[PDB]
Amino acid sequence: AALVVDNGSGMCKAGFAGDDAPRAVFPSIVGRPRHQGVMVGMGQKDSYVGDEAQSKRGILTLKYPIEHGIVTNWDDMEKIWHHTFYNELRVAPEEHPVLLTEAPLNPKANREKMTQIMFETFNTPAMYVAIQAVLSLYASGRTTGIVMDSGDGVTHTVPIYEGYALPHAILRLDLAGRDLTDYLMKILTERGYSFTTTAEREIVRDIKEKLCYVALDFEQEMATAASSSSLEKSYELPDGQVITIGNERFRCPEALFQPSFLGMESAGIHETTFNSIMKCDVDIRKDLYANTVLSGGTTMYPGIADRMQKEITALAPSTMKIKIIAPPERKYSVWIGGSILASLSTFQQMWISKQEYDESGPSIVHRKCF
Amino acid sequence: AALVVDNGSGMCKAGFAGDDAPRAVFPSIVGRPRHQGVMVGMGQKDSYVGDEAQSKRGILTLKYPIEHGIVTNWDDMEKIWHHTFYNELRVAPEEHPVLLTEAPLNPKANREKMTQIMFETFNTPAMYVAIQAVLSLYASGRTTGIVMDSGDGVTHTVPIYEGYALPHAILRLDLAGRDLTDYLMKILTERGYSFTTTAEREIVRDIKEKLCYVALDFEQEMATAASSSSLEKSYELPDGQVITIGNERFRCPEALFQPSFLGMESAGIHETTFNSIMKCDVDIRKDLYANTVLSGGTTMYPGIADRMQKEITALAPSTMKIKIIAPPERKYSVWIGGSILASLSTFQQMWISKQEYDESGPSIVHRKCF
Amino acid sequence: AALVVDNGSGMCKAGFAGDDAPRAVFPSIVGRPRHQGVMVGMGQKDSYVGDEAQSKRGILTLKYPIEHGIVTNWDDMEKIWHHTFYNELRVAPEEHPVLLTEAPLNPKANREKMTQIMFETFNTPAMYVAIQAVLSLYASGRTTGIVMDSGDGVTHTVPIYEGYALPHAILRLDLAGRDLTDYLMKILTERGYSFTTTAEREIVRDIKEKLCYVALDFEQEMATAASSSSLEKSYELPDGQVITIGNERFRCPEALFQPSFLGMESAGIHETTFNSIMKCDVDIRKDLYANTVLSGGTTMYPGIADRMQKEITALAPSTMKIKIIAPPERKYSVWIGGSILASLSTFQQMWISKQEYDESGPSIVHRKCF
Ligand SMILES: Nc1ncnc2c1ncn2[C@@H]1O[C@H](COP(=O)(O)OP(=O)(O)O)[C@@H](O)[C@H]1O
Ligand SMILES: Nc1ncnc2c1ncn2[C@@H]1O[C@H](COP(=O)(O)OP(=O)(O)O)[C@@H](O)[C@H]1O
Ligand SMILES: Nc1ncnc2c1ncn2[C@@H]1O[C@H](COP(=O)(O)OP(=O)(O)O)[C@@H](O)[C@H]1O
Ligand SMILES: [Mg+2]
Ligand SMILES: [Mg+2]
Ligand SMILES: [Mg+2]
Repeated sequence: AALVVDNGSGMCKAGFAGDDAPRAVFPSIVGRPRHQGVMVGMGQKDSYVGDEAQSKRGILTLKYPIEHGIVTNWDDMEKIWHHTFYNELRVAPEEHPVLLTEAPLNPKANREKMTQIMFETFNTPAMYVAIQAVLSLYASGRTTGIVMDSGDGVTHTVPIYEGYALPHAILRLDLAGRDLTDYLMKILTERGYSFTTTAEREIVRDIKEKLCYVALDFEQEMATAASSSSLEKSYELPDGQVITIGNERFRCPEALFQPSFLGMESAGIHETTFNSIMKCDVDIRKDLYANTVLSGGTTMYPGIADRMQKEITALAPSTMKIKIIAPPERKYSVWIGGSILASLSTFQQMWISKQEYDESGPSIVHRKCF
Repeated sequence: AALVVDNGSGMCKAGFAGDDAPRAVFPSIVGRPRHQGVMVGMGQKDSYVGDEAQSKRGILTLKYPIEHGIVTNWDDMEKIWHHTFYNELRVAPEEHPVLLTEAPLNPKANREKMTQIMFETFNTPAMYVAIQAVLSLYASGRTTGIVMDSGDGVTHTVPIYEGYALPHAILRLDLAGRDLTDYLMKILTERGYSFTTTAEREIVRDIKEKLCYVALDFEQEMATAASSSSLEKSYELPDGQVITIGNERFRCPEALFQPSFLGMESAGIHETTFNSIMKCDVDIRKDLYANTVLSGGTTMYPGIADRMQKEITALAPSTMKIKIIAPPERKYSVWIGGSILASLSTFQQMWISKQEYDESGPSIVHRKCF
Repeated sequence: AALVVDNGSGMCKAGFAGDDAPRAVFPSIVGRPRHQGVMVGMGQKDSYVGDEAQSKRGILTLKYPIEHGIVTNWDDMEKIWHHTFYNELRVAPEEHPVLLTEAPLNPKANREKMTQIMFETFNTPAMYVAIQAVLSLYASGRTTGIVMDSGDGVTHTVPIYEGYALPHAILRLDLAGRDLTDYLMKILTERGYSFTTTAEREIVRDIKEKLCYVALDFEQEMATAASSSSLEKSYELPDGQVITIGNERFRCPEALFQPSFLGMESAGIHETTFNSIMKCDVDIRKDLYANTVLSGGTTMYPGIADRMQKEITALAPSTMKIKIIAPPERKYSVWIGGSILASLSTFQQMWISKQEYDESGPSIVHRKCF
């Protein structure tokens, strides 16, 4: 059975090919103590990975080895891979092919290191690297459509028509969930709440995943929030302190549609999707309008699908049918599509075998993987 | 076998590692005659140490070589150590490693002279200095919790989470049992009882340990004592005179929670414990609330745990469970925890050996001891 | 004539616009007696503000109404502002516009209450809030540069290019002079010096301002202080006691560059300044490197400019010219810049008039003040 590992910037999703849900979902963090241990004979490890780092984050410095879809710490990256195979899946990597995921327009040296590490450190028989947006189309059971995959590090759009991708129309933004979390930390200081440590960043991320939503009309929602307390929500901190947030619930997700909130000059996610469609041929734009698929955890905000449909309709011609496909399990669409692709009989010859890597080096990934 | 010596400001506890109770427990006093001996041929010593000084205190001037956890008379301190090893334990200090205890935030010269005396005067093969609050956590079988150790000279709080101590959150108060004894002497004059000599201070300390208690509500308790004689208690002096005390039973321990009674500007023990928790990271405050451990002889007043739980509950958020752990043997928690640590197999490489002291001087203690 | 009041966490600097130096500089403290008055017929006030509290601190409990650039006790704030206008400047605030200063990324309710108090308690005709780091650039006669303002409560960096600020690149640290005062307060216990009261904290602050300095190489300075007594200095306490400090002279300011000394996870001021520059556009980083401006009393340590240049040079590319601008009067740069700004003819139209506050409430400050 093949292994499907969807390694995003924030979360690592792993499982077996043919399954409908990942078997192991844990944060993609590496935590190291920042204090001095004083109790002798207790099981103090040098570093903590994944869930154990999240539970002990009070005395740890949490680090993300993947930043904006690019691995910045390969030594920490190997720890997460080691934790995935041996502690989460509890399998031997040398007996199963592994399917990896990567964002488009990534540096070439990034995927070459995955090729070298996966073959020389884990000694796997086969490995394939696939584009995350392409895999999301597999999970939706479609061959035509434009997929907006927005995770923790990268927001990218890849339009596919009749199984053919348009590389020139692929757009990538460095605006994602982690930037929204940092923006939420910045705007929470307006109410006197100070979150500065890496552990406190995880707390704010939990607040964002529970109380944030996308407003259908941002300006109208601002007036409603400034006239009454109907939109106010309360959140309990781990130490028992209760915080209350008002317009910050929809201001943080608004940075997706108005990147100028973060000082970025790039266009919003709605315009990026629209611009990607217009970069394609005119004869295929109609099918892309009605097959807009959302993927990634950053697309799980309530009301994001309705807001995208309203915004894209204002940009697209009035005669066009705008249909936003937002499956309830779109957070795992990349993994689910990877499981489908790995189980296909026509995919078994697309694997990069050990014999190919031995006679071609890490550069083989550029010839066999799109 | 290792030796564990807990040198408090007022009381000295000694024993062997692996034992559950100290073998030698005696006051940490040195007494010298203040009169002229007129009997020839009967054995007047120049000084008396420990119990002999306590029994002969009528004709002696009792001196404490340790004040506020800091040794102020090193010549007198050597007498107590010499009495401990040769008269109480009846062992050779050059054949056993010695584990000593010290309060946090002490002067660095205090533990350097402790190192020099152990290696040059007693020729101990090995030596180590441990924090008293850290040892108290060993006795309770915990790796997470905040320990409020209050003895005769020092009241300090050391929060520990998952075996890691937070040095920036360590708070120290110079208010302890000796200050309460002096305060009781001052307020006993309100009833006409005059205690001024050093010997009479020991009598008042015995009164404090037998009749004093902590009131759950000080204001209500004061009203009850002012309306009836139910709280009045009688104590017999060594000469046969009988004294009776009323509200002084709970006013003396009240100085722990209201240091302004002594003219001190610091906060009470409940606020010091709460402030130490609040100095820690938010993710670990919940565990410290439910694992508050009391240590030292000062926390032996009846009802002190209920008062501490009540005070911290009013300060902490209502959603946190306040649990004060006050074991019945907490007067020896520091020693018992020292006995456990000294017997650990993983502790045998933490000793400061004779060779290390010879090649580094007394300054080695700052590198190997926390 | 407009009034310029620079309400920092530790000091209050006030004066008239158009002047080159503040007319009144006094500590921002409010002291209240903690003992009982026994002499009748003496003019004992309920509270003391500023220099009077500093001179009578022996029998007072000193309280700072500002903590980390945020007013925590508004009732004590009106006492200081009343003392500033009527006792120090000896002017009626209802006849002069008042220019106030605030740190960036402050709670929005902080500057709303300042607007409300000025208009309703002091009835100022005009009122304005300016960012402290922006004002420091006015004093240096520059329109481009990054200002590292470090006072008693807040350390923040604000990059400005051609008169345009980059709000997304503004970084703020809660590490400042008061934290260094507490750190020196803690590490002075290593030599046996015990300071606990609020009055004793002012003594420790005076020691820091007179004997502390920034070492060019901290590790090399550690070796020098451990091999000789050339770095030792003597300071006489108010009661005549003489204290001597060695490596504590440069260890206390080192916490600015190594915040881990206080258990804080944030980066040093040298890295914070570099990070703010890196958050800016690439085309403006070269100008910011050569126009780094220091401001505030916490940047008055001898050798801090050389250390900052050395650290930033190690971080910046070798082809960039690092120039740290540290004018000898940088302790009053915020006020001097406010004096320049309030005297500009083009600034007279951005005052928040009384008619604007009346028709818009305290929320007007969020629209007219950056
Ligand atoms: N219910 C939710 N609401 C808002 N944001 C979410 C939600 N669930 C997850 N996220 C965000 O999605 C990001 C990661 O999503 P995902 O794409 O599933 O993983 P990765 O990006 O690591 O591949 C996280 O940073 C998180 O902030
Ligand atoms: N039962 C008791 N009630 C109140 N106080 C006590 C009691 N027992 C001891 N103490 C006080 O505790 C102080 C010393 O306690 P302990 O911590 O055991 O020794 P040390 O502080 O010398 O290490 C003594 O000064 C004594 O006044
Ligand atoms: N010469 C000096 N050396 C070191 N620190 C100083 C010096 N002068 C002032 N400070 C520190 O600067 C802090 C206040 O500086 P300043 O910015 O002028 O006032 P505020 O921060 O209140 O606006 C004080 O806490 C003091 O410790
Ligand atoms: Mg993803
Ligand atoms: Mg003790
Ligand atoms: Mg200032």
